[PDB]
Amino acid sequence: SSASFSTFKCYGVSPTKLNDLCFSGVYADYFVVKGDHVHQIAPGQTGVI
Amino acid sequence: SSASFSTFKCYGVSPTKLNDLCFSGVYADYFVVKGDHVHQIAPGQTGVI
Ligand SMILES: CCCCC/C=C\C/C=C\CCCCCCCC(=O)O
Repeated sequence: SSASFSTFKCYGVSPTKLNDLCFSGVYADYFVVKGDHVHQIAPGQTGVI
Repeated sequence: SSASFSTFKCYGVSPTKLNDLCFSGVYADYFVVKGDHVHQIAPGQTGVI
């Protein structure tokens, strides 16, 4: 596809193990920000967003 | 030089001790990727590269 991810980061699970796991529930939240506000989307951060 | 490094990150080594160390063997791998693929060159990652 044409996604071309620049940032991909996970907590509580390691990326090399996702192919061997089963989940009981998954949710997906989606929105649009600007480039300087991307680092703000993380647990334990501060700022306007 | 004209390298102008943008990513310099080391594992199993502190940058401030590189001048006081002696090594039994050193290998160097080199190649070309694109800008959004640079973060994939690290242990324990996923992606196409
Ligand atoms: C002149 C400073 C005097 C006060 C210093 C001490 C307290 C305040 C410290 C930090 C202020 C951070 C600014 C807001 C940053 C938001 C996050 C971001 O934008 O990503």
